[PDB]
Amino acid sequence: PIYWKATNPTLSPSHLQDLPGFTRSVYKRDHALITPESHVYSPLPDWTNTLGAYLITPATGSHFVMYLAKMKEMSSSGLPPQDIERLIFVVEGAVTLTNSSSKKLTVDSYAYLPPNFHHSLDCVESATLVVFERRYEYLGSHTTELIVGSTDKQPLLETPGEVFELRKLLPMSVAYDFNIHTMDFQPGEFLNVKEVHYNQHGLLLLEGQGIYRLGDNWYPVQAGDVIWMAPFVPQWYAALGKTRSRYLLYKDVNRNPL
Amino acid sequence: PIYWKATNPTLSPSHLQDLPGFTRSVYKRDHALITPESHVYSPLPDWTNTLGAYLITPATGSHFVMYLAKMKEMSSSGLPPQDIERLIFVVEGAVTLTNSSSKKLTVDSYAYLPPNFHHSLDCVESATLVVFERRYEYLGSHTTELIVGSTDKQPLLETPGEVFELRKLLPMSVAYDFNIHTMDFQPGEFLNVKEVHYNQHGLLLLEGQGIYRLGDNWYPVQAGDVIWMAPFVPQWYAALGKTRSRYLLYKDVNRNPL
Amino acid sequence: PIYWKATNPTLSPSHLQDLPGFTRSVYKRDHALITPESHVYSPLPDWTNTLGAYLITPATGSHFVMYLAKMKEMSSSGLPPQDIERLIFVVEGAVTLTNSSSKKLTVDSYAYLPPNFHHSLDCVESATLVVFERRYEYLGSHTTELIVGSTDKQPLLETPGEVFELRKLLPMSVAYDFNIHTMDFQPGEFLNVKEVHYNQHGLLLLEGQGIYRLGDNWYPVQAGDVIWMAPFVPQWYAALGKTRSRYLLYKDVNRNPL
Amino acid sequence: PIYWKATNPTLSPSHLQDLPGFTRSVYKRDHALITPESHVYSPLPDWTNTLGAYLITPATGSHFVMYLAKMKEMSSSGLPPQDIERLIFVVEGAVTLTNSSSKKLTVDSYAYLPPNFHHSLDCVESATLVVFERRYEYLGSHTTELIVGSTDKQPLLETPGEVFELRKLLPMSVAYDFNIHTMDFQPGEFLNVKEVHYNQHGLLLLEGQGIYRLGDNWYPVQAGDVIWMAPFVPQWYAALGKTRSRYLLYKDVNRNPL
Amino acid sequence: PIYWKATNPTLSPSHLQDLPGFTRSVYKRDHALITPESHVYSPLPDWTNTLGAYLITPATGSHFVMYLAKMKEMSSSGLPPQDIERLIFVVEGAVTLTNSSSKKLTVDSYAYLPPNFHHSLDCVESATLVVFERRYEYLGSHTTELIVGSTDKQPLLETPGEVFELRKLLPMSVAYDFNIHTMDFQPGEFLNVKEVHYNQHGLLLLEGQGIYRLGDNWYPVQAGDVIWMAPFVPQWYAALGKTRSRYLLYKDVNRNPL
Amino acid sequence: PIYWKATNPTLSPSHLQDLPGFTRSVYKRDHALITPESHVYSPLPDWTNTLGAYLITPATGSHFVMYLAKMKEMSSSGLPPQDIERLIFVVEGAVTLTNSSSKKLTVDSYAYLPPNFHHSLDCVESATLVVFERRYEYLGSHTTELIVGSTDKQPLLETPGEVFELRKLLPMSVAYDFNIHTMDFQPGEFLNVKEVHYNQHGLLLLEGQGIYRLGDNWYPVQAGDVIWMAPFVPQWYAALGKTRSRYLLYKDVNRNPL
Amino acid sequence: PIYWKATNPTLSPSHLQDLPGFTRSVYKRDHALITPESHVYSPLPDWTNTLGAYLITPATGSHFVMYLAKMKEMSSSGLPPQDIERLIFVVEGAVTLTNSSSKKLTVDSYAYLPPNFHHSLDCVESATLVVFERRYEYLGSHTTELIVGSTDKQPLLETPGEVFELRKLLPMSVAYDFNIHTMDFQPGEFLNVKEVHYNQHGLLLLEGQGIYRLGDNWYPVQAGDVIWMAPFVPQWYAALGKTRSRYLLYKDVNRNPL
Ligand SMILES: [Mn+2]
Ligand SMILES: [Mn+2]
Ligand SMILES: [Mn+2]
Ligand SMILES: [Mn+2]
Ligand SMILES: [Mn+2]
Ligand SMILES: [Mn+2]
Ligand SMILES: [Mn+2]
Repeated sequence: PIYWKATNPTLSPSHLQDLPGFTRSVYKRDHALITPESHVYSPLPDWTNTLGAYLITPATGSHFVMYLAKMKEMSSSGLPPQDIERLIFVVEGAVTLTNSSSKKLTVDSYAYLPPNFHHSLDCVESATLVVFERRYEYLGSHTTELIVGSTDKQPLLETPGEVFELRKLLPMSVAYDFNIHTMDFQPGEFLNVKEVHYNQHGLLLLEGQGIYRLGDNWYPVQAGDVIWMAPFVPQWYAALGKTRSRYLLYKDVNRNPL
Repeated sequence: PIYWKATNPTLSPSHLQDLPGFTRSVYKRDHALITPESHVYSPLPDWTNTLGAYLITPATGSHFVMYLAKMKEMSSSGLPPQDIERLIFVVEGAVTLTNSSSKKLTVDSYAYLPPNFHHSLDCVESATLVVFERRYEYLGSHTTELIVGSTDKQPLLETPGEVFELRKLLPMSVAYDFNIHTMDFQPGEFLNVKEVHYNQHGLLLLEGQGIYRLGDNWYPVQAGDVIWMAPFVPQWYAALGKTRSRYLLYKDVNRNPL
Repeated sequence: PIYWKATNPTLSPSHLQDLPGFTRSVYKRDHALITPESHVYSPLPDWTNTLGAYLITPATGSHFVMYLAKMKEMSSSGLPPQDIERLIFVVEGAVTLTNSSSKKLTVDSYAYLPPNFHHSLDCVESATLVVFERRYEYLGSHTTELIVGSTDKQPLLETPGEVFELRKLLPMSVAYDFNIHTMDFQPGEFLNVKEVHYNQHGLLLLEGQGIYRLGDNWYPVQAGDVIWMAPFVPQWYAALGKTRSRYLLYKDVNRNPL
Repeated sequence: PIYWKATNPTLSPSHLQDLPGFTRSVYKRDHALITPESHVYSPLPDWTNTLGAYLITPATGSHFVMYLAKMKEMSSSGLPPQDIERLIFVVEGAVTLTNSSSKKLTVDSYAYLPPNFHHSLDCVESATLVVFERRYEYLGSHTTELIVGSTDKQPLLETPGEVFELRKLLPMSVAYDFNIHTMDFQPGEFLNVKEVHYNQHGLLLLEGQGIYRLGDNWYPVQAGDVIWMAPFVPQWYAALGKTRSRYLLYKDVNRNPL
Repeated sequence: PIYWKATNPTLSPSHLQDLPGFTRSVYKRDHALITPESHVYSPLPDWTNTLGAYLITPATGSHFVMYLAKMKEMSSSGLPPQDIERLIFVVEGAVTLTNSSSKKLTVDSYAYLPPNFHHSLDCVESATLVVFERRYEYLGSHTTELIVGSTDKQPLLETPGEVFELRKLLPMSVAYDFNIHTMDFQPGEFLNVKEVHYNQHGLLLLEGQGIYRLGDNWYPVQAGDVIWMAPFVPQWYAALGKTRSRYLLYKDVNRNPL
Repeated sequence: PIYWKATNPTLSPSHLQDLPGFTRSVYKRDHALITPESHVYSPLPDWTNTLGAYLITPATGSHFVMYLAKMKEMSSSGLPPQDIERLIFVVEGAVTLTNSSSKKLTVDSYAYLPPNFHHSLDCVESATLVVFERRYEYLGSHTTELIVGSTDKQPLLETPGEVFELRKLLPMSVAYDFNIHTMDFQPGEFLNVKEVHYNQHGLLLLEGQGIYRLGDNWYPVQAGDVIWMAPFVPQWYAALGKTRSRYLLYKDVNRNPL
Repeated sequence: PIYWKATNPTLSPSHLQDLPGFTRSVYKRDHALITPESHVYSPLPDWTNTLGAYLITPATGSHFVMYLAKMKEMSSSGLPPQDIERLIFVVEGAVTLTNSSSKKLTVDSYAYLPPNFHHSLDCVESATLVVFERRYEYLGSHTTELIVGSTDKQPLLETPGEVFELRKLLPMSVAYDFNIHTMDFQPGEFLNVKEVHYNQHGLLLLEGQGIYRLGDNWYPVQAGDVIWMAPFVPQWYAALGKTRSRYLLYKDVNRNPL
């Protein structure tokens, strides 16, 4: 299945049961490498029969949350707080979306919901969702709207001076205050620019493995690893191995950095 | 006696009189190990014949306060600020609580007082109080209520994939924005998950000894030690020795982290 | 041309194509060294056919933003939000100011813009500007007005206790919350006071090279480099090579550090 | 099977096939943590069909070698240089030792061959051997001699001030310049003395897991891991889990340190 | 030309002429990264019209030297001291080797001279040689002999557990106490085994670029770079970019490590 | 009792019985701080009924050995290997020495023994001696001779630029390659010279407490502590408390540093 | 007064008289910066009324010594051991050299003495000498001769790709296994090559001031400072201020580094 290793990591939590205290996770001043055996699942408030693990919250200094959601048999989502926009990405399984016709989202499907937009995600079997939420930044008479889609149905964008394959999930229109990029590196390929920008990131490695650099820290990574990149931290990546690398990325945009 | 070493640490301050500047205490970006020889006791404003030593305050980035109150003869407590909730746990001594009847609190006894709830703690001989205070986060029309009890009465809670015995002092209801856990470990037992969560902690080791890991730091701990765990700091623990480990722990709950 | 080595640094990005992930940039808690291989250019909103890269933003804990704007053939600028004073400085090219008259702004020609002071920049061929923005701290009734000039036209001010050549593009009258200094160093010359002050800095080395100190970190620098100095961060410089050193410097002034 | 995890580690090399460059191994000035995914097996000189991995050699600053020997079907050992004493301990399999009769060795069986003592190890199927060799420090006329045994047959020794169960495979008389110990720790138990001695070590954890402290470094460990301890390195261990800990240890003795 | 970048590194020393003191070179306790801007060339004693730069000498704790020799018009080699075996490798130009016979050596050509083997390297126009010298370690009554060849004529050896392409320039027989390896990696390929071995290394990256891990340090590397690996330093490499990586590697062999 | 705190230190091993893995001991590149909880006692070879604890040996790079010998009932010294010179100092108890009119030495007594000078130390009750030993560096004809004495019956020497009070147990004459110093410091006094010399030290604090500086490390110290100072390590000491600091110091002298 | 500050540093020990333990001295693994407050002066053996302080000895990993001899009222210089070569530099004062005729060495005068060569220095008043002593390495049948002279009498030398003015005090002739250079930099100039080589230095900053880079370390240096440079340490210098930088330097040459 697609994204299988993102749910079944080559180095899983159980392979460490005889290494007391060991972990690959790190939380530093400007970034964080959050790995599978550190995930903290607990009932998701307001949700019905769902465990979740918060990987990133503004406690870190971000303006967004990023959490994993384990939905099981007959379990439903619950409305997010007032003025909070939400974005979900099916990483495994299938869930149904409803408010104009019930759309069924399987793997690789995603859905954006404008702040205060009444909806419900219901599941009847399994489903592992990767969700992003943020207190929307109203700007002028500008507003967002319901977006539903599939990665593959998104066109390959131009990447001046880069070789990775880029696909954006939400519209690039000024309304949206963040977008979800899908980036792919073939084995050996890497980022030419050593980005240093006020933007901030939260990412999930869906396929492959490689080396990710943050500040003066170099980290080996595998499918399933999660990373938080705080504004202005030097970032870089290289894809390694026989298979390609794909990571889901959150990026804030269309707003004055003041 | 119950919690005797918590009040009489094996390695005491006087023991260090011949080691200028020496301390086991460490205050870092996302945590802190606060030890006895560093406690700063000063009279608690609005209290009677009660010496207090604050160990954690929002100055650290937390949203709660943690302090020890050494109540001597004919001592009494003072009401907390407006909208501030309070919780006291008796480590040593006896103290009566009034408001609906009148409860006598001894070692292992505790009491949660809702925000703006009138009450008074009065000590005849002496009492040692470990208390947490916080600005209550009102969630709709929910409100808390007086809670009284003692650890030895709270049922053992099972936690999946873990081996430590757990007890929760307060109700798990949505109205409470924090709970106090009691965690026990037999010598040799440890946390299977190396937690990284949005939740923040404040902890006190009542009995036992062991190794506490915070981020990339490892600290030997003995009863009486206090720890501050900021959000997302990697945390782990292992119980060592002949006797068991037991620690009181604050944990924020039921509120959207966004 | 003057400042040419800023637009074209000796050690330029392409010279690093065969050093995967290699970078001279550093982002620490109290300072930052942003180099050319890390600039992230994205289309500046409200501007016309122009790429821009933010180098400093409040996310760093500053009260100001500093960015590079690469104006191309037939381009114009956008107005900043409300109460955002703006200063621009031409490091290369030419661009006409407009709105009260119309100045042909070229290399070394800067233009201040009071808050909400409507104005516009337009370029027919090509221009590169280093612009600073920040929410003006309204002091009493005092207010600002348009200012336009050139680096070589400003006076050489005395520098008590120091040897570098000092200039200030903007007035010192308390109406201005920030000032932009010009500093010249002859090979072998260095700052005499290991400054430690509340003021914050953002700087671009316009000409030359030398060693820059920040806290306990020492960085070799060349023209085109950019530095971020947070308050209270120990700073120090020394110019080297056969040619003098010159850097554009932002500095906050005339406002209670309270 | 005895010591099954020592040869089939819970966190094995394969589990790390998707984490490029990752390793739990460390080599520092005064110690080393050598783990499986780092063993370098090469044909052993003078041996027949036997791959070997040197874990420790005098390049480290030690006076002994410690290597692993994978003896496959129909194999035999080779004689060691002149004046080199040898000790072999069987971790997996079986091998016959001939030369005073021939003995069939098995897991837990060990043989010590004095310097220049003709012998031959002949394996028919498989056998894993941990061996130590050293340029014997002759002392006067005393001379060591053939010693063939089995851990279990060895008696437990009194270790004043410690709770671990100790055994020594070789005699304690002056001729021997080193001894091999078998140290057992029950969960929760740990060393009381934070050892700092001139004696150097080489160890292999056969069963269990725990934390090993070396200087200011703390390492989680599991059966299979190997430690190099240089003279005078602060050392400490703690056993953890459900199962007990057992490590093989080399120790130089009976020779004036000056 | 073959190995061009190796002769003219992408990031050449001149490119850094405006960065006083800057360098990619590192010299640590158990390894080193020697780069072009650090090459110290000097008249090589006993040679004629040849500049030499020693990169590694036993002062590092190695048992061999490694240097680049810049032979100019009408130049000739100098004999190595008694018992000093020598191996040369041509990375640029051409030189002749006389005295048994005479071979014309171009790029990729090499010659191993046994200890005390009289010879001579005469170059007409110019050539660049990376040469290795070591005091030969006599074992019993074995002796090495002249070996001359070409990397390409050498056969691809089996690399069990790895995917890279391996070639060995000298015989693997007992007489040789070291061999020089040629290792090729296609982009995205890396070492599966994170080596920790007593063998020490001398390395020159002839083609490609990538990331090298030495202990807990990561280094971006390019053609022309040189690395020193002391015994037991954890090592790892991953090739990145469009073209493959190739590196010359010295390795000590066939001698007992005690 | 004299030097009582040296034998029974304020902070003692048993005070840390609940602090798993904790120690004040440090073993670095240029120095060491060996504290009581790290002392490793084992039967001293040839000695009778005595347990020794080597604190310093050549393995550290020193040219001497320093150890504490604890002699019990009917105990006696043993002879040091050939050509070795021995110095003893009784810190607790009583020992008699013979071989010419025997002698009895009590706390604060001592005796130097020329290389190969036959002698015997006979104790009844018990005594704890701190002893040094080295391979005497013969300076041609020069020879050493037996010595007996007591710190207090030894003259106070000059100490220009230094406020402390000194005493040298051995004669400064050329035939002696080392002496033992006694340095007293009064609360608040400290070494004015921030030493960096070829000499090497072994220092046991007998009285007082304070702060010793070694390189960039600052170590709080208490009577009983022991320090290893390698050549050229920046050293320093300041005394604190109500009492005075007093330590026994080894210093190599009278030999060419070549 | 030529070389005044070298004898009376701008930052003096007495200035640090109220900074307990402070020192600018650094002694690391591969290098060292020794400053004025750390010099340990003690009576030089075999000398007459001369206080000497050893700055660098083979204990550092050097093959030479470098000390300062303070010659007072009627003082003589003791003879070096057998086979030890010796060079002397008069930093200040006056001393007379006699074996073949008398020689009056004054500030800037130097004399090199071959091994086993007989000579004597005699001082009436004061004289500060910086001397280097080394066991001579006999190559073939070459022998060195006695050399005497002054810096400015020495010719300027070609400094390819460099700008500092060079001068050598000894013959580059093969017989000599070391030389002493005089290097001058103007304020602002610096080394282009960030040197990494087998040669080992021992320098004295005679005039000027600037920044010295050793490894990843940056040290502000002043006249009077001393530096030990072990083989292969990355090194670099920059002169600064109004006067010029001038430093004396040791460097081993003409010997195979095997
Ligand atoms: Mn980015
Ligand atoms: Mn927790
Ligand atoms: Mn400033
Ligand atoms: Mn031990
Ligand atoms: Mn290797
Ligand atoms: Mn000293
Ligand atoms: Mn040099």
